[PDB]
Amino acid sequence: SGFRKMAFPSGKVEGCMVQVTCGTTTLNGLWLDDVVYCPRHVICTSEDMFNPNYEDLLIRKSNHNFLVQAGNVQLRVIGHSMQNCVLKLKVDTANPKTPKYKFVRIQPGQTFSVLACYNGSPSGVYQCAMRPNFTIKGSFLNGSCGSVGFNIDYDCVSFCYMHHMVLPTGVHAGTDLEGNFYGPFVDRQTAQAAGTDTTITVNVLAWLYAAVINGDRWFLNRFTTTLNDFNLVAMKYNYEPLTQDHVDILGPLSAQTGIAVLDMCASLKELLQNGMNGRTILGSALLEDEFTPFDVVRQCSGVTFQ
Amino acid sequence: SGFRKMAFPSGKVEGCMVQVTCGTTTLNGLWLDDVVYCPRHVICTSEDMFNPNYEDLLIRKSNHNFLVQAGNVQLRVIGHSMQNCVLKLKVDTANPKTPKYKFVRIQPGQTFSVLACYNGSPSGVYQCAMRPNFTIKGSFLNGSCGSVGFNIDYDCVSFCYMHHMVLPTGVHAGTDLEGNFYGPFVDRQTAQAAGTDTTITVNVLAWLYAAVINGDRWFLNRFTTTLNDFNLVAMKYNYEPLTQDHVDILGPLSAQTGIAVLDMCASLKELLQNGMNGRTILGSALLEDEFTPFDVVRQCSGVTFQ
Ligand SMILES: *C(=N)[C@H](C[C@@H]1CCNC1=O)NC(=O)[C@@H]1[C@@H]2[C@H](CN1C(=O)[C@@H](NC(=O)C(F)(F)F)C(C)(C)C)C2(C)C
Ligand SMILES: *C(=N)[C@H](C[C@@H]1CCNC1=O)NC(=O)[C@@H]1[C@@H]2[C@H](CN1C(=O)[C@@H](NC(=O)C(F)(F)F)C(C)(C)C)C2(C)C
Repeated sequence: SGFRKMAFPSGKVEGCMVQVTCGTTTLNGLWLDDVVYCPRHVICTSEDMFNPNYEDLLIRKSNHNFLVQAGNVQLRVIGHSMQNCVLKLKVDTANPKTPKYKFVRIQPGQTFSVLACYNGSPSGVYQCAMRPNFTIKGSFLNGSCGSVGFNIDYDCVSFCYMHHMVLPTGVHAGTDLEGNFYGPFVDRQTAQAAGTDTTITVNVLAWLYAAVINGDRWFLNRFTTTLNDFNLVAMKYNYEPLTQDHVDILGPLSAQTGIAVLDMCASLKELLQNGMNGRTILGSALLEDEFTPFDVVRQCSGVTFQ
Repeated sequence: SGFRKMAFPSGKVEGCMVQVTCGTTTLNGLWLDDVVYCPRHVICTSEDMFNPNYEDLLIRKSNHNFLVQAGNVQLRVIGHSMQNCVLKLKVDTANPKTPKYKFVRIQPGQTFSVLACYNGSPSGVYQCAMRPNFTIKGSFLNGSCGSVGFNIDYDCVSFCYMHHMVLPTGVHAGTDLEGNFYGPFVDRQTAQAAGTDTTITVNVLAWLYAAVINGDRWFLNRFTTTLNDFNLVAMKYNYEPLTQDHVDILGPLSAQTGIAVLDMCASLKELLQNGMNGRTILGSALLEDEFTPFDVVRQCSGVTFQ
């Protein structure tokens, strides 16, 4: 009963957040085993930010220059290295709260939870999607860098995002946990803009299945369509092309509801061409594209985590 | 930058969730110090549900009849009692992860985070409001009872909701942690319906301030209004009356933005009378009423928790 934007429980990630200070710059780090991962611009002064030479700035730091705090406890740094846009600080204490974890690089259209943090302390949790233009629509303030995005699978935390910056129009950009940016962005205070975004078609379809499961069925029409003819219509509305891989991922929801994917595609086609006529779907007056097929299955089936 | 529906970090509550089984009925419980709190209908069979005599059903239970599991560890029950609609099971082990906490009864219009759980294991977290008709718009499945709602203030978890049932139209009903229902509902499988709901005016105003803070300002008009004349208009649109207490609670946001509350009221008046004309505010095509003034301040100022 009901359908909500739902984040993963954040406790396993909360137990990994620390504060990292270098000079007067402070941000968040992620403490897993005996390594703290954080954005490399912790080593920048305000003026370094416009054209930083991170390798040069790091040459002039030693271990003791990094103040790492886990709650009230300072963690002694005993080694450091740079990997793309992330700093790795080896500390002399392994985090006893380290969960089973993976570093993953997610694909555009996939979702994750963000644990927004300031000064190593958690503020809140929310769900995001990696947009097709490789930005995310987050909520971040000064000092939020190093906050991470993640998914959970049973007991395993898959970390997929570390926060680095905000772009014009207010969308956000960051890296995977190997320090490689999503998209064509750099960690430098320089003129940068997101490309034009697109609507994540497979997710809109997932959310229409969630509507059917939850009893909101008014938009279901009596037609079908071919994949080619659907994509011709969707392209005009700045929807991303629907692939056979997308069709296959929708299979569980199609099987559960008894509505063929291409039938749902015909109903979406009508919504795009005619609008929703003042009506809502699952309480929204716009079509929602930040629920994946798995998000819908997980919420409508009550999948839990260890 | 950005504005999202944001839940509190759930870790402090995750460390309190357990599974409670009596006979063949299983639901979630909340383990604080040496007491487990859970919905009393854990003691009901399926047929007991329609007209249960909870006092009679509990007479025929003893401590050993309650199987309480915290992960892989069974907790021995050494005492039990009923308080309104909640069962309290004394166990022989105090929860070492008990946070500082309070039991509070919230008022209609206030928000909280829900940690949805199944079989004592967390599934996800989302933000809800206590509706003026004393229901909540949650997302719950079979076995979700005993999931709790809460707010956090620094290090203190204020528990305010325990989940018990779903009503027609799919809205949800439950109790405070003293077992007293919000609203005129009973924990019995009998014909019950929520009263007509109303829109939480002070929260819509809070969210318009959040829009201004985040740069979405198109709806700001050049007028003001009196409190009386605003409430005459709002009443027609099923908005709850705006009180002086509400005006006072909006004061921090008014001071931050330099927009007097009654000026924002004039802009809301225009939105109600004319609509949004295809435009969005903070990405939504409807006016949002499940952010409190404090929710907005907490998100736009980066308040963290210990
Ligand atoms: C990390 N704590 C912050 C997070 C920012 C701050 C406000 N909202 C956020 O998401 N990261 C930064 O301040 C980064 C950082 C230098 C400057 N910066 C920016 O986000 C700037 N953006 C850009 O320069 C642009 F447009 F290219 F993205 C700023 C103008 C300050 C918003 C570095 C190393 C990129
Ligand atoms: C607790 N695990 C469930 C949570 C429900 C289940 C599906 N979605 C939810 O939120 N609680 C119940 O099943 C409660 C419980 C008996 C029956 N019940 C209901 O929610 C029923 N609702 C009502 O009878 C009504 F309309 F009055 F609310 C049901 C028809 C099964 C949905 C008790 C003790 C009320």
